[PDB]
Amino acid sequence: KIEEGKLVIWINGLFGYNGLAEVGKKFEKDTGIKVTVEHPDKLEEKFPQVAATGDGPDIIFYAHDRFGGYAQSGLLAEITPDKAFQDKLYPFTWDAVRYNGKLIAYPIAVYALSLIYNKDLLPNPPKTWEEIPALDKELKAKGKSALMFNLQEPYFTWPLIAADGGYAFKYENGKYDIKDVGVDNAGAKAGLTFLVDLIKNKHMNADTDYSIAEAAFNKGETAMTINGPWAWSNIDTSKVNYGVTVLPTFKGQPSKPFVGVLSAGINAASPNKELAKEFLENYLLTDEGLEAVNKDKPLGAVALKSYEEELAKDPRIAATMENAQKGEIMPNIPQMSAFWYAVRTAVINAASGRQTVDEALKDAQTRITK
Repeated sequence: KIEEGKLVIWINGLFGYNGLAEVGKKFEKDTGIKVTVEHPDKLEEKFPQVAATGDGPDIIFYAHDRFGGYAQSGLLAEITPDKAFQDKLYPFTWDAVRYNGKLIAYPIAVYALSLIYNKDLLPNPPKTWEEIPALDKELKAKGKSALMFNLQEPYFTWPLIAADGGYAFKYENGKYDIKDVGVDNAGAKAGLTFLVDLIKNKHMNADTDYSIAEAAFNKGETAMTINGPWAWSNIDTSKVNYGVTVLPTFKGQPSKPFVGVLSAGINAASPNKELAKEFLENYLLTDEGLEAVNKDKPLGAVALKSYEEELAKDPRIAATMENAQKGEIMPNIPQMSAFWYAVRTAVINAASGRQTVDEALKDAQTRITK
């Protein structure tokens, strides 16, 4: 039986748990209720096991995807924020924590890819994907490349494939329709064709992965890369003066990166649901609460409007939120498993020449809607 009268919180060690513990100390000073923060190893596997038996922490911090299967198994309590509180967070973040039409977690941090560029090689980054080939030719005259990013994972190539019309699943009535998949439509084909053309024209290499691109950008060999907030800390500022901006448009449409959110859910078996709501809404999700966590380990962009407006003074964060608002919420349904593997295979096969773009996407589409 989860202990009544206190709050136990589980979060991954990658986040600012020491800072969250500080918010917990404030809560105890105001209410007399003790808050304990833990970061167990293999948390994503441990929570489902303990919660299934009605045990575990009162609050669990994870990724919203994010397949609805903590929610699918009913491990999370439906949350009850009033309208005044809902108005305090960006609308799209609430969509990220809704499963089958019901809110099952509080959005904390917001993640989306952005365009990272070297200010010394490219003082003015391209606003369009279409101008990259010409830019690469000019930079290659100096032994540099225009753009290098991970082409092995769909997460990184999706922004371009979705720009002119591609999408995972149609979202209607706070619910995903697995019968309407947008992987082989005109937009997706146009985007993947452009990516493949970049490779056939030698502007990019099909074998480029995360580490190769990161090293290239860090050594000043490439003018641009595409990555998320998690990568900023590893950029070699002793060699590179970088900027972060909105992703380029394709066919005049904004690139649409998948948008993810760090979410805080309440254990369906907790006898402290009201205390948990009080802590999350009135302590953590306040300018003071987020700052405490942020000062420990930066969150990047956040769902709370008032604090994001403050954080946005950092152009890298401003860019992250701009791309997030133009992006596609990452679906949290079980069918997403099929999407990731099918699209990964399609992009790899199209880039390698093993399959044409049209056939690669048709096969992925057919596999997903199976």
